[PDB]
Amino acid sequence: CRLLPYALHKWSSFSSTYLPENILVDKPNDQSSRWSSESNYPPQYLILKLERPAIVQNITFGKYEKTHVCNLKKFKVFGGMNEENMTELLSSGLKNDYNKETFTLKHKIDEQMFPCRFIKIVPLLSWGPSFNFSIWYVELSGIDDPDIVQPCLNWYSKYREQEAIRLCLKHFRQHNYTEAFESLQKKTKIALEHPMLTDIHDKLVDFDACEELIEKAVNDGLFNQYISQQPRWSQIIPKSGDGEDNRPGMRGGHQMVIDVQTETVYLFGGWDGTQDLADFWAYSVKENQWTCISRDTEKENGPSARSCHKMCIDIQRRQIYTLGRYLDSSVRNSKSLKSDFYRYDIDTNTWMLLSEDTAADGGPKLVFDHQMCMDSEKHMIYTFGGRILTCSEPQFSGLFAFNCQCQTWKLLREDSCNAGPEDIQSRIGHCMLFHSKNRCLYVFGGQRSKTYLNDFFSYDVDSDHVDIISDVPMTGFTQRATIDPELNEIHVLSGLNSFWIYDIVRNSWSCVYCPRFAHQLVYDELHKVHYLFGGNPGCSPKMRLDDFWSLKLCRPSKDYLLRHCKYLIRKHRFEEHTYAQRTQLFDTLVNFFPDSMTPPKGNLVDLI
Amino acid sequence: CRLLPYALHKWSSFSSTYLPENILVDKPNDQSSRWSSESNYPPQYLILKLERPAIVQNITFGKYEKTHVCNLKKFKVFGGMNEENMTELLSSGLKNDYNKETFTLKHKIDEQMFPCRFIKIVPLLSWGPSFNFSIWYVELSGIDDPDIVQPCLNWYSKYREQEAIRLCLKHFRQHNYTEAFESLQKKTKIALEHPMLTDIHDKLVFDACEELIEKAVNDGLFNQYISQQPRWSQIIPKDNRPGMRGGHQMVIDVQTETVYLFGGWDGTQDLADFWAYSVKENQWTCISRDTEKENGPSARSCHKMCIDIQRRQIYTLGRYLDSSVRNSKSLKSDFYRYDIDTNTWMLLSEDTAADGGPKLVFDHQMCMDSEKHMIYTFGGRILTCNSEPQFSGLFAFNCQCQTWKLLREDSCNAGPEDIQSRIGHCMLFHSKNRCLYVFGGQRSKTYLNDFFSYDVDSDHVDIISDVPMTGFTQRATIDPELNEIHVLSGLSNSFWIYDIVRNSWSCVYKCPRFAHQLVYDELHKVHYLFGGNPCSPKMRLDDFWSLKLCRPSKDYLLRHCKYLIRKHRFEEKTYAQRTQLFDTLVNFFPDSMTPPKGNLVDLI
Repeated sequence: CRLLPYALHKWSSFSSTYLPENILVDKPNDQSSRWSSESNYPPQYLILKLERPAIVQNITFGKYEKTHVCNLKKFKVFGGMNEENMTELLSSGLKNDYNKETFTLKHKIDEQMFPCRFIKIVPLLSWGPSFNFSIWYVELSGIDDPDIVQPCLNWYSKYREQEAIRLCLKHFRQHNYTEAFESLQKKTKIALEHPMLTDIHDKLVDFDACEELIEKAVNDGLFNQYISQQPRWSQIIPKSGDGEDNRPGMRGGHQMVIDVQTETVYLFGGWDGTQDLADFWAYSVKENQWTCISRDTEKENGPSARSCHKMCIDIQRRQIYTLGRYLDSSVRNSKSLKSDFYRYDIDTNTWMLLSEDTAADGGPKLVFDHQMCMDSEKHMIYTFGGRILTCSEPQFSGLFAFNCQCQTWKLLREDSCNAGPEDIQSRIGHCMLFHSKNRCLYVFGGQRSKTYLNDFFSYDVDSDHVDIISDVPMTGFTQRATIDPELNEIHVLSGLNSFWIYDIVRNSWSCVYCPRFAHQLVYDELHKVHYLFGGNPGCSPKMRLDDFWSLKLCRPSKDYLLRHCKYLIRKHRFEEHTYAQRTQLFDTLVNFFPDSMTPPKGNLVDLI
Repeated sequence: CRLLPYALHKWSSFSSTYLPENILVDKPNDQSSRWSSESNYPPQYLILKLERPAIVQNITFGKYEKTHVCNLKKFKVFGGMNEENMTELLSSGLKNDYNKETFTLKHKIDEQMFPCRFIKIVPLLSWGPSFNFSIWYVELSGIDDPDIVQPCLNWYSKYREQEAIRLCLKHFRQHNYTEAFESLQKKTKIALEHPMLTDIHDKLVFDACEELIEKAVNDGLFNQYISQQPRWSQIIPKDNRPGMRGGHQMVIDVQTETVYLFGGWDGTQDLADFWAYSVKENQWTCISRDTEKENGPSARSCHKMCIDIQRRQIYTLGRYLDSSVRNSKSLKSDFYRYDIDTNTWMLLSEDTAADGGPKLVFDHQMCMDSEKHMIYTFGGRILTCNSEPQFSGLFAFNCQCQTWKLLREDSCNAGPEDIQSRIGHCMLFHSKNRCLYVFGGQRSKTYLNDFFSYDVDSDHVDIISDVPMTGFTQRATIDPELNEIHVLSGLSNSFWIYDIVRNSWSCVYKCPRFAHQLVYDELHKVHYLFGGNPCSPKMRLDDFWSLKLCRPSKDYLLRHCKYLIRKHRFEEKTYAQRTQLFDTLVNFFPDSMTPPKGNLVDLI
């Protein structure tokens, strides 16, 4: 990080006694030792040239002894080996104080360092809006050693040459001027694309056999990304005083999870606005019939009436684990605050008290509005967040973990708000989902003491490492989330109903779309169906609703894409310069594959 | 200055291994080398104790090697030699950046230096509201040499003792416990009241006593009290009346007690009518229907002009011309002079630009100084025949030598003695200070909220500011007698006053119009508002008002004091009533001359 000497290459404009060269001297005790633009307008750039090309990492700015209006409230910096090929590096803003601020300029693209020779500083807005821009002293720091600058420049030149070679090869294939060009590209053995596309190209040179290759693409889910680049609402009517007796009653804040393997859903607990509910009901996806497992599980040695609790299920063990009970000061007491934890078997239909109090066994205390997720592999029930109920400063439980194979509790992380190297901040009202495919416990949302937290991070269950993703979609009063391991996505529905989705690999949120509050949402990835039940409508203060809504994803299934490709192939097969026309279908099909392995998306004719 | 050694004294709370002692050592490479509050609640602070008492000037805050959420988005600093009582010194917020910062703590009362021994840092908000506060490294800089700190302590202790003795003497004289209490003052050689106040109190302790305070009141020492202490009156003329017009100009002669109006745009066409309305006669007398017929200017609007009381002469310069009629020959910077005494016009200069004066400008400002007979013109966007707009800078024309001189050219680089040209601003000449106060204005659609002053003799510019904001059609005028700048704004009616002595903006009286003309009077205190259109383009408002300020006056205050004295004398026909009356009257005197406020019993 040695200092990089520089010389004033060019100046858009300057004022009297404020020549640009004055930026070469760090004299804070002199107001005349600064550059000053002729006028405050967009074209006020300043191009500095380095003695030799270097990787500029940080730029240090100096200010007057006191606050000055002409200080750059907003500015931008560009770097380029040539005066024309300028790429932005920083768009921050200087302080109005006299502190010598140093900023870090973008000097790495795709985790590859890139050098620069010309640095263009373009002020955007002075602190004094009507005043001219001014720079007092700029110091450039970076790696000026040729042994470190030449290799990266050579690497970038080779990358550009490879890109040009790929573009020319694709152009030749499109025009099919001559196959010898391939041999010309084979001399370097650096232009060949992925063999997956090579098989299709060879098939082009067979017409009907390519479907087999497409099947492989379906097997590996290559088109999934394309599917991610691409809803249906349905209010289910229960199958036939049976208007409400055949279906669960109106409730809010209940719990429910969907059994993907059994294609069934379960509904327990809830609040109807008048009295807490303890009924347990089941629903089938194969029909609209609703069945009541038990109108009151309390008499069945099961959980009593409760609201704002949590419950998860394990498909492999076909188990249901429930924890949490929201209460009130009038109800809270020594024995009413015990962190009861219950386990239930669907095959045997037996309710038993797994633990009278988790806190006694070292587990989490009685927490309401917490989050729970059971690992599909190790059957570990991780519980996170939720204000601890007590009869003072609010307390939030940390990230615990339960052992289904050993019936033991442990504390993975505490409620540490100091933002340590590996620290997790407990919160309430958040959405936490265990991505089994990636094996990461993602979590977002929540309200730390009604602060409306928006931080998003992922924690590894096995590596015991927490990775911060964002110190994010729109925030609502109540939000529910569901996981899509097969598509590696998270679908979030906000309450009083915005719907947002994003891809784990891409890490880019987006919005893709019945007012319900404190409702319940479950999701089936194999069927690609979200079920939204219950909630609170939001004239009187107290209401209740019993909604039966289902949402089907708008994305096309892999089978649908395969059928479309087969139909496209058959369209040309029925009809059967000809090779060029036939290549259109192959080019269209190649678009379905991910861009990572696909050839360049640009054409030389378009570029020219 | 130099680094001031210090050690941890107290901490409200600390989380885990992040002990407060880590604040001592700077180490951005280590995250643990920091302090972190147990939680984010109002009672979260830290206290640092210096090795010995010292005058801390600046505090240096360290940072982590990378941006951190726990960084103090907002915080406060207090200083005090006893942790029991502390006084705030800084209130700012660290930026979420890895670069070390330093701030200047408020450690000065007037020109004095206040030393401290205990420094309390209380974080308020973190960049992540959920996350708790955390401080990485703090370094205290200042003067710790005893040769400087000790005299400051001696002075501050002496001042505290002086205040205490003044208060006790005030209590004694209020209660008249003893007549020898003045000996205590003799110990300090300082009296709780000024010599005039002491003499008045001795005399009063009423026919002749009244004159003693009357002389002081006539001395003008009560101006501050009067300032420390609304009367719209639409006046109609006694055929002989003006017409609807916007952008006109008008001036007031207090000695002649009249208002001269000229110019204006009535929507259909420009105007050249010159009228002279006499307040005493309430007659809107007509001077001319076309000044050009009398060797005057043409019919144009959006111009400026000043009035010379000692000469009864009007100088007019600058006019607004449409872009279509904008021609090089037609855009000459005209400059005319009118002799109201003889009612004869004269052309000072057909084109002041050639003579060295400002080019043709509109929406500029002008003022006059009869002491030197110097006319100063500032602001105004220069008109050019059909680029970046150019604004004329400060100028100065010799009313006697007939010569144009430039004082400060348009300089937007914010130099030590640079004045930024602007349009729509308010520039006023303070004769008592022989200076020009400039506030408000707009520059290339960017509203200017900077207030400054420029001495016409010392040629020195003093910036007074970097709360009327974005106030279009703001017309202001100065009152040297009251030393107050009164401003009235309008839509693109809010009214404001500015006290120069205390440098304070006060809100008073919080018809709708714009581009109106206002004239202020300092002798009769009668201010007239005319013109200003407010919807249709041809709509205009030409109602004539007699705006006035509803507040006491020096004569009114003197009359009230005399009435109170007469009432007290009549009541006279325990003598604490006279003391109470004297104390009540003392409130009229300024704070500096007045004795300490309050009473000892109020604190005991």
